[PDB]
Amino acid sequence: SRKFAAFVEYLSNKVSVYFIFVVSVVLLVVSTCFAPNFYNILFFALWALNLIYLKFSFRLYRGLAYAFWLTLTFYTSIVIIALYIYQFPGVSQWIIRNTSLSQEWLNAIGLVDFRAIGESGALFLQLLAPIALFVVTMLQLKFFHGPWSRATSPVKKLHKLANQTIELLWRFFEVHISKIVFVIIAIFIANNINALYIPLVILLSLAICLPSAADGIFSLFMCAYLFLVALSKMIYQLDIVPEHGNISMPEWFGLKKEVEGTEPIYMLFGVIVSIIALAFQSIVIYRQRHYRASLGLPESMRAKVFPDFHHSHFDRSLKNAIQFLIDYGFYKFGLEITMIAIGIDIFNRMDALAAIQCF
Repeated sequence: SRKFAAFVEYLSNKVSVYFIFVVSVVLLVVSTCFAPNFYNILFFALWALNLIYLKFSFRLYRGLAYAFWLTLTFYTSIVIIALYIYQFPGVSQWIIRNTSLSQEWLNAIGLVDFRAIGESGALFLQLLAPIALFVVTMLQLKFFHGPWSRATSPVKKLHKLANQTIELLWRFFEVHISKIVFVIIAIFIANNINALYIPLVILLSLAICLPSAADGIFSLFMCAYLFLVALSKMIYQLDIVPEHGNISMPEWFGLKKEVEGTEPIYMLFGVIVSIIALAFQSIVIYRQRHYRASLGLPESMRAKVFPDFHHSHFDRSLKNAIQFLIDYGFYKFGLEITMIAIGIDIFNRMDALAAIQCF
């Protein structure tokens, strides 16, 4: 009884504070897993813009969250009405008679009559998912937008160990999430050696060359470029666009026309994964700053992973040795580890760049 009330309250608060991730992921699903339609493109663009604005400053994102949610729900309602009223024989005939909009443009923008196509399940998704986003938004508004704003305004042994593990994991994240996001972005962009991401390699190299310092502005520009490249791929997959002999312009430039019917998420999976990784990096930064401010911990504590443990106390037990590793192992053996990286790279290359790296 009392425990049931405890779970009710705790999970209600947790849902109210975590439902932003749920709405973001469901909007990503409805804006990447259906089709390259112009309203879908603007859904995805608004989602990426929201994530970028969050990455800019949590203060501004929190201040403008309410207006963003109203704009999102209003526009998704409007597009739902437009799509529903278009899905008709008579009304579509009236639209093609008066609006004088060509069939290919009218399909590319998104308003295409599936009754002529006959694919009913696609229409069921085309309705459910947008009104799914609508009900999710209205369930965010007037329900948790208050409690979430209040939260962001500034088995007992099992519970204690759970809290400790969460704290240590989030410290590990606040210290190595930049490395993790750089790793995933570079793995993707190595899987795609096209010409369209050359600014992204240049800007990622600039970010890694001088990270931490000068805030995370370079992360902002690279997230913006990821949004721009994903938008460009969306436009190219959309039908309005018109278009040494082994490779042609688009596939060398990476902005190629995929097979029709393929889901846009498939050939932009890595792009959205990198976007989510950048957002996760930003929210880790913001939440760790919030927790350290609530506990009165300055930015100096962010350098260490185990602040209560000093590297001179590693020899008392093996757990202290593991903590010393995780904390300052690189700080002590950076030269050795970087020569390890040099050797592995040379073993992976055997070439002229390997020769200069060998020098």
